[PDB]
Amino acid sequence: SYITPYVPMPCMINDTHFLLRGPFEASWAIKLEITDVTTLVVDTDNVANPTNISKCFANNQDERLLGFTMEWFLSGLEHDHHFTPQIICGNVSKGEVNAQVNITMEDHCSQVFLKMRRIFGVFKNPCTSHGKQNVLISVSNWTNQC
Ligand SMILES: *[C@@H]1O[C@H](CO)[C@@H](O)[C@H](O)[C@H]1NC(C)=O
Ligand SMILES: *[C@@H]1O[C@H](CO)[C@@H](O)[C@H](O)[C@H]1NC(C)=O
Ligand SMILES: *[C@@H]1O[C@H](CO)[C@@H](O)[C@H](O)[C@H]1NC(C)=O
Repeated sequence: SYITPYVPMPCMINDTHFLLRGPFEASWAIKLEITDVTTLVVDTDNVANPTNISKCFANNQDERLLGFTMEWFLSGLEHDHHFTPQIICGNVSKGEVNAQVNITMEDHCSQVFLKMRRIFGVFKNPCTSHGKQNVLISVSNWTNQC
């Protein structure tokens, strides 16, 4: 198989906060926050799916590298046709997160949890408890958190 060079540096803050530092020691990092807080609402222009979630990082600088990193992150989930979480892009210029990933479905939550447990290791399972669950994806600055 082919080996991608755009592998981030993972670092887990806590059971609900995770960072993927951009490859080659980038000055940025993808921030992943597991939270039941809904910040975004369906709009005619912001609906996305796993296949074009990269379009939630359009106005960002080094958008190519961001797309490569998100591609690495979603390997094994985007190819799955039974992994259909609602994804809402956000207006980063208005202070909103880059993407909101609806993981309310027990199976979608389970898939995301297992991918992140392969990446970061053991942490609290968010799908045990029911109710709304989201993964907020944003781009933050690297301040040597780890
Ligand atoms: C996890 O880390 C974030 C970021 O530092 C912090 O704001 C939050 O309070 C922490 N959450 C818990 C459950 O301690
Ligand atoms: C992603 O593709 C779907 C159709 O497959 C479309 O509805 C949506 O607008 C696309 N996402 C973006 C951000 O353009
Ligand atoms: C997430 O999905 C659930 C059911 O699939 C739905 O009730 C909820 O409204 C969705 N979130 C948003 C912001 O639409």
